[PDB]
Amino acid sequence: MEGLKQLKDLPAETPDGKKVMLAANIGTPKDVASALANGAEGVGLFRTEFLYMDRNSLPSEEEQFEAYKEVVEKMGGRPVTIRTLDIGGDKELPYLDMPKEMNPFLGYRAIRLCLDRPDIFKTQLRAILRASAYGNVQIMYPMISSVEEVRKANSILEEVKAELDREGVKYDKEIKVGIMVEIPSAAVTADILAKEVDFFSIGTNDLTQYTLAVDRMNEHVKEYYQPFHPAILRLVKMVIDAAHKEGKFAAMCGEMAGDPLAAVILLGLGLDEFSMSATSIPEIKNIIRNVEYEKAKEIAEKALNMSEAREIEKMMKDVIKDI
Amino acid sequence: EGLKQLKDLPAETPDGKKVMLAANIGTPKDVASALANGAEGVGLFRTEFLYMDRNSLPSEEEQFEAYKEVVEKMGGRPVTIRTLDIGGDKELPYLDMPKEMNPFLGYRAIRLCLDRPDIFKTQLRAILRASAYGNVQIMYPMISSVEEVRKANSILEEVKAELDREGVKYDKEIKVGIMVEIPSAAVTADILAKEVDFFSIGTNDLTQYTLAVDRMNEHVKEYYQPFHPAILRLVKMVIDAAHKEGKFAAMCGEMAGDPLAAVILLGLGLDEFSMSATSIPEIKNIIRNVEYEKAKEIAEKALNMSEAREIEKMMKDVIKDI
Repeated sequence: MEGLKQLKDLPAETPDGKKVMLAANIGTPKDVASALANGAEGVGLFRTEFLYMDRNSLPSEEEQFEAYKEVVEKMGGRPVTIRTLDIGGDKELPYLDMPKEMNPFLGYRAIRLCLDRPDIFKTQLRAILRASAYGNVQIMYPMISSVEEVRKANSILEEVKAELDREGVKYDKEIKVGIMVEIPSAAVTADILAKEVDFFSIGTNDLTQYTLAVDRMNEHVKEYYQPFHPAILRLVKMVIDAAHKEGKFAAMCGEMAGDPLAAVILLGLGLDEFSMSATSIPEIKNIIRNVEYEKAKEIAEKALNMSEAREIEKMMKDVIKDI
Repeated sequence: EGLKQLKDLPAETPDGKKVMLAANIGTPKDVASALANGAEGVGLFRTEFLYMDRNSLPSEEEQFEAYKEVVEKMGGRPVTIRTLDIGGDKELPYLDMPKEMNPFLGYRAIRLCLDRPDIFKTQLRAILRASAYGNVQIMYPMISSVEEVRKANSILEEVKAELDREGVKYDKEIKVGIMVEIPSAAVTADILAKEVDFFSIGTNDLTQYTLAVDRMNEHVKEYYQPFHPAILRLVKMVIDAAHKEGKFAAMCGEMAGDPLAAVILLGLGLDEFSMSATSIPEIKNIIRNVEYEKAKEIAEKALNMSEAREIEKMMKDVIKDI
């Protein structure tokens, strides 16, 4: 159990040899310095909303390319998982002419908006592909409910690769493309999805809201938001096993991956990559390095055996005290 | 074969598997059509009519008379009454519901009831009293967890006790179950099964929540896909879990009245299909013309597919074969 300075370049590896990747969640190129300072082994989630927010026009391909390239370069070969536009009309960005909706979190947002406006989508995919020439880039589509949507998005991505091929512009021909798991059907169908994605990243904040049908930002029902509800851990297990079966990796970029309480459970379920606010890295690292993977599997099994979030919460608190 | 003939015939497969066909009603007036169509019960008595287009809450007495009416007219057939199932998207001046960004994921239905137990008790007292007059079940909507079921029952039990102290009769064996619509309820159906008398699958809302789509939103209505394999897998999870505990599984979502789904639902072992009255004969006709042994094979096939469009194409074929 050690200090930050010492932990920085030590691996997140249990005493019995299981290693996991601890990576950072960022929302602007400026977040990279902190990320490296805490020993981030990649970016598990580069949110790209910053390029569309606080302005009255679409970000140009050039502008996005520069921001993506910056991060990719600075991470020095470490994987950078760029999530495509994941914005809905709940965010007032007038130039996007979003429709006024009763339930925006259930509406025309993210991948749905991108599929309906392939022009916007193409511009972003071209910037990401161009940036992949300079480092280790993965693409993550959000808001995916079905393998049919992944097919539609990849057909647009293939269209963009071919323009780039025509133009003599370089990109990583082997670029990895996965999806964020947040719509419940994506976890319920991960076996079907796992055949056509390169990885999954579990957006647990969003998955919890959809699965428990709760808007966590609604003050009148915030208590219904319970990430430790057994349904959430069951969906996570489903997603991880399904990735693994097809030989693909499972990451988690939801808040839960940076929560000390969840660490041993995640480790035991076999999560491959934990992605989180950079300052959380050392804390989860200390946990993984001090808990045997065999014992973590056992803890995850016990947690999976429980019927109530609060019992799971209480047990994890005990596990973390025991150290 | 024709409607007249079908009315009194059971929805039983040629190989002997009987299921229950029931009606969804929205107001006591709906009972006539239900019976005219051979309804064997009411699988969903929506109670929103009692709260809408008015200036204050419906009294226990107004509710009890409406519940009593349907319960009596159903002559012994089970009437499943769903407790208040709405939120602030509604026209409910008198409640001062909060403005909400996503009301469908908000302060509605059981959550309103738990926070307003004054409202919940009035309705549960009316239902319990109506239960002395016939065959009544209680269904709580918008359940995400077994803890919520316990909270609701705790209130039910305190009303039962008020009624006891007051000398008022109610069915002491009244069955209480839940509508399965929030995905976590299907995913944890095994846990819930130990604490509910039955499950009724609300496929319309289950589909919207599972696919994260508001089907009333024109801009994304194409994302609403009741035949996505996730929906079928969740329906199976629920039926299987109920049955392992010796409990029954009903379906009151639109899918239950859909001819394309009938054979799948049948082969999945669904026990009760509840639907708009006029849809009853059409489903009965299908159930009466397909062997359950065949239906199980067909449900297996559908469960092994990967795309809604393919399941739908297959079910169109099945329906033609007749």
